[PDB]
Amino acid sequence: GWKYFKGNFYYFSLIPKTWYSAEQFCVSRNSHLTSVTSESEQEFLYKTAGGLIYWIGLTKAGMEGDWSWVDDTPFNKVQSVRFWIPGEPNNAGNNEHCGNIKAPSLQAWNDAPCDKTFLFICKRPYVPSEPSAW
Ligand SMILES: [Ca+2]
Repeated sequence: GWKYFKGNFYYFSLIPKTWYSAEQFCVSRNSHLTSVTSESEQEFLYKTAGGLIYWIGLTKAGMEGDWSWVDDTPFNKVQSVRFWIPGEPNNAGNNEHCGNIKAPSLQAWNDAPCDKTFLFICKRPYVPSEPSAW
């Protein structure tokens, strides 16, 4: 049930999990909760989400609480300001350290507490089966 888009496969879960349990599910399937690194990818993801809330690989790292991608893609702060819902991230009750796709729109992301359970989206690069490149 993996959907293909620009060199990556994506898994849209049918069962809700916490942020970390979802990530462990993704890792068990040789993947990670999805990063988002372009306008077209965000569009593909929110359009496919169809108005439902999915955890993505948005989470906090460093002492600052800078946002990051659990798949280790460097987070581009400047290029990602267009992807949050206006007023987000707002850190409601000082306890929101994970991120989901919420609004069916380009401005779509929200921070929520990591312990809430939602559907989730895993992402994995297409890697062709090919011999030793050494
Ligand atoms: Ca929020």
